[PDB]
Amino acid sequence: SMSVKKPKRDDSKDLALCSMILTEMETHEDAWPFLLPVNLKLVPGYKKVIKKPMDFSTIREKLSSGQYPNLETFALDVRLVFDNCETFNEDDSDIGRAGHNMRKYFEKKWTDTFK
Repeated sequence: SMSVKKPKRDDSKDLALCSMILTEMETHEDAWPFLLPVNLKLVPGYKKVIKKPMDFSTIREKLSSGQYPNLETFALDVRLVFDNCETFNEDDSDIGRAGHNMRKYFEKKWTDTFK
């Protein structure tokens, strides 16, 4: 509250550390469905159904241009990528499996780096 603060957690390295994680996700072999924005002219249903499209290249551009105010807003956009994937893709498909694998990979790196 006013003039009552918990001790200052060091956040000076968060930007660098989120960038490293994002690099690791970009280079994973199962990243291919997520590297670029879904082409809304060429994929029927996507535009109407997925209210907030997100992909790794869009996260990279936001990160590089100071559009994440803190590490939680970064994790929210990564998780949105995988939540979108589950909304549009069956679990038993290559893309559906890719999303599960990438979410797992991310959540471990997130915990190991920050928690």
